[PDB]
Amino acid sequence: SGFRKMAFPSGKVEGCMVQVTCGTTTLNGLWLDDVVYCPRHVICTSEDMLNPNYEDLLIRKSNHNFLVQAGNVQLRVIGHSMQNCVLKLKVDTANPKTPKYKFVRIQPGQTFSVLACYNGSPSGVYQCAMRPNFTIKGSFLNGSCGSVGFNIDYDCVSFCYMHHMELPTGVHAGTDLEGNFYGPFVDRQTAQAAGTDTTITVNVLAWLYAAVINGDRWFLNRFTTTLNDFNLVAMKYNYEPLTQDHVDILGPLSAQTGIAVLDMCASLKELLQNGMNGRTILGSALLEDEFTPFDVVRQCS
Amino acid sequence: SGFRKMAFPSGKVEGCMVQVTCGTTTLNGLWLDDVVYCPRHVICTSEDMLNPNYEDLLIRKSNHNFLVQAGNVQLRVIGHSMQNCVLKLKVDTANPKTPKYKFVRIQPGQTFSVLACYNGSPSGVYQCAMRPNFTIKGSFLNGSCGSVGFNIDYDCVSFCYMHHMELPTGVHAGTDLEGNFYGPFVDRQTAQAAGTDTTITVNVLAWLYAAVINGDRWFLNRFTTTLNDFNLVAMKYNYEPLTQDHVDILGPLSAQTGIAVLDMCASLKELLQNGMNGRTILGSALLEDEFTPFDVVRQCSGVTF
Ligand SMILES: CN(C)CC(=O)NC[C@@]1(C(=O)Nc2cncc3ccccc23)CCOc2ccc(Cl)cc21
Ligand SMILES: CN(C)CC(=O)NC[C@@]1(C(=O)Nc2cncc3ccccc23)CCOc2ccc(Cl)cc21
Repeated sequence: SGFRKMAFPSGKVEGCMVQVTCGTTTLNGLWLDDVVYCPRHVICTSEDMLNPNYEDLLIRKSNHNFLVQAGNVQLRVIGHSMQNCVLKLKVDTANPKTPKYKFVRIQPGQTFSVLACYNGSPSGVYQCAMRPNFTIKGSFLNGSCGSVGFNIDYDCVSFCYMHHMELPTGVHAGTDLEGNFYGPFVDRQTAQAAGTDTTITVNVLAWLYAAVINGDRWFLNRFTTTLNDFNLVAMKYNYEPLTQDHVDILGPLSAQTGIAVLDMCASLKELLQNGMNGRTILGSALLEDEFTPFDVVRQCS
Repeated sequence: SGFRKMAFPSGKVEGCMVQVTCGTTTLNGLWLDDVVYCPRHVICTSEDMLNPNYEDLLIRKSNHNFLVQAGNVQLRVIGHSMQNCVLKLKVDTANPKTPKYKFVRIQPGQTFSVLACYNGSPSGVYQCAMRPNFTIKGSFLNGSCGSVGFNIDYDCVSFCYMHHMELPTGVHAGTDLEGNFYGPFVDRQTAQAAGTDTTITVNVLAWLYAAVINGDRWFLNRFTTTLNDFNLVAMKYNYEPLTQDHVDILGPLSAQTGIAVLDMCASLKELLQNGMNGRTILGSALLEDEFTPFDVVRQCSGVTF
């Protein structure tokens, strides 16, 4: 019993964190096999932040301009290349702690663990989700760039995020491990803003199923709803549309609790209309949307 | 920016998790140097748990009855002893991944990271607080026993908790690494209940300071209060008493934000008597009490391990 926001154990990623220094800039790198991945903005100066020409800046760099430190050991850079917004520094040593890994690009609503790092040293691990507006609500200070987001499948680390920047509202933007930004963001200091964020409806429903599995039933009602009527209501509360894919995804939790998805949707509509009235669900006074249907099943069963 | 419930990096503890099997029971063990620590209830059967005489049950066990597995490698048990509610299995191999460590007993209100394990394999890490009623609001399924709670100070792991059981309300009970239970709990299948819990006041204040550091100031007011008047109001809402020690520990956050501790106490008093009024603090509609003043400073300044 109990339901917590739970991150994956970070050990497999900790053994991959290194410090990358280029001139006066120091950030984090991910050392896998003989390659160190890091945000390409590490090559930028104060004059190259508004409109950097990364191809032009990178061509002017030599391998010895990149200082890579793994623990108290300096790694030797023997090559450098850019893949989208990620810099790939070929090093002369394969990381002996390289876990079984994959690079995966995730979709909004997906969750992942973040290992926040400074100077190539892990500071903390937390859980978050890719917001529908493609930002993440992280906890990151200056120097956290290059910190990664991941999930673990048995003994395989799926890297899904690398931190690049903080937007004016305090939310965070980054890329997958192929350097493709999530969202319409660019690695420039040009005015950028996160779009209006919405609540991840399928995740709220999964969390209501987690509450039922944990014995919390006060919010259930005798009603059901059509999928279209639910979306019409949910949209008015800035909730993401619930698709038939989402309804299908919730099938196993629906079977386990005996509450049809559209029956749970009617409970969610009622919660949106009434609020909680001094009550809580799984220790929260707000509807939680950073647990996926997969997270709920994993944590409960 | 941002404020998250953040656990310590779990790597140093992951390299210590092993699976301990005794008869039909399988749970987790903590392998440090040449000793595997685990809950002594691993030696119990269904009948035993009802009224166990652990000295009597343990004397009947031989070293070969305990199957210890570290990864896909079986460790050899060469001795066994009991220290309070923890079983200590001496093994022939010292854990090469043993970090710098200490065993520490924490106080209620102190937070720690839990590495939840099943079959000696880490499944997740979460941060929690030792409740004033000595339970933890954890997330554990059957097989999680032996999972540990820890903090990190520089490169030293301080082990503070080992999971033993789940109470009828779904909250959790366990011991320090010396086998002493936190709270009035015993390791037996008998009627036990968590006492009425209270809110960790010093932690709520620390979290209000974290909200201010992050730009959330709506709850601040022009008022201050005496420590005694605040404690009188705190008693009413089932909040823990705020001591002068707590006021002192909040000193650095008070200096950083420019809000005296008793000034923040007057904000907390108003939040208690009047509520949030539809507003949230750090994305929460409830006052969060599972961040200590040290956690807030560590997160808002970026301390690394
Ligand atoms: C040193 N400087 C030349 C480069 C640099 O490190 N820039 C990093 C920077 C950025 O967003 N950094 C940060 C990241 N996460 C959390 C933060 C919390 C507080 C302050 C900064 C934070 C700052 C300037 O705005 C941009 C704009 C585009 C991009 Cl991709 C990055 C950035
Ligand atoms: C029965 N026994 C030989 C094996 C066993 O399962 N013992 C463990 C047990 C216990 O509390 N287990 C659990 C721990 N954490 C989370 C759980 C979630 C769901 C179900 C069980 C959970 C079972 C119940 O009763 C007691 C009572 C005293 C103590 Cl110290 C332990 C136990």
